[PDB]
Amino acid sequence: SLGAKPFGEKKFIEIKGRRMAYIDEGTGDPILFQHGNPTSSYLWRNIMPHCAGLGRLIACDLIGMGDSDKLDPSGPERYAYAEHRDYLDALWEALDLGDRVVLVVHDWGSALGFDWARRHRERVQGIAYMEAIAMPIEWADFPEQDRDLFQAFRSQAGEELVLQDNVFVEQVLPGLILRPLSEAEMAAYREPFLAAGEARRPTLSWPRQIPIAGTPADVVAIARDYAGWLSESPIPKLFINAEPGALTTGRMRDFCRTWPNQTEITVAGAHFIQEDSPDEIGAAIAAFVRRLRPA
Ligand SMILES: [Br-]
Ligand SMILES: [Br-]
Ligand SMILES: [Mg+2]
Ligand SMILES: [Mg+2]
Ligand SMILES: [Mg+2]
Repeated sequence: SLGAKPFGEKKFIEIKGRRMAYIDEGTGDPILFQHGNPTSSYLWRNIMPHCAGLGRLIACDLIGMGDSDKLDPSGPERYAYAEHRDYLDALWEALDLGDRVVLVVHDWGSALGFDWARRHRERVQGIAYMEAIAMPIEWADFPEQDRDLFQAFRSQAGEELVLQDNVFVEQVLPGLILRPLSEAEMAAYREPFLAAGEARRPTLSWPRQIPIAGTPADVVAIARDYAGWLSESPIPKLFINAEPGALTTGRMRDFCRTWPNQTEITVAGAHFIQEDSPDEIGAAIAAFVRRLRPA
């Protein structure tokens, strides 16, 4: 169902001097849900229930996001993709996941998840993805409605737009959910970013990492690697498509449809589809896991 309550209480693990937060409920092989920008584990609160009894349900909060500690010093060079990966690789190692992990990913959680899978292919039982960064793109592939705003985040205007005005949280987030959110839901997303300044840096560093028109070259190279790999991987996949969707449309959606051993469903939503169609998403993920783990 819909609802504002979180799925569980956060547990914490020390990673490289910082405390990282995550939800971890149940037992069994892991079903790992990874949020992206400007969200946290809260994104999956109404989807995880569908997998009750199917595995150890885990949702990690990326460094500087959700209830995971903020990095200090922080500034323009902080919270880039490689730094997020360094922290997340360590947390996932610390979680003792074993070799039958089902990844459920979104946005930057998909770039991080796809990259981890390419590097630990034998430990990945299945991948469910939605509104993902499945390959490097061009501006022509970016949703028309926010193209100018995202070019702005990537310019020097970003510090004012995000560190001062918190536009990713206050405007982009609700602007890409079809239904109006309650105050409690909005409060959950605003919480890690209530403070003006560096506390909001993760939500500005992220759009500056999207692999568009070849920049930043480093993330473009990483996405090219996992795109090439996924397009050829026999690992079972669940493509949770969205209408109208946002990122995974046009060229990128056509490319994802060429991926092998994949099942697809379409749900109503723009980018943060978990807020619009949680039960349809959860049900398909549960059906996918039951197929992968015949009881
Ligand atoms: Br972003
Ligand atoms: Br570059
Ligand atoms: Mg500490
Ligand atoms: Mg906090
Ligand atoms: Mg398009």
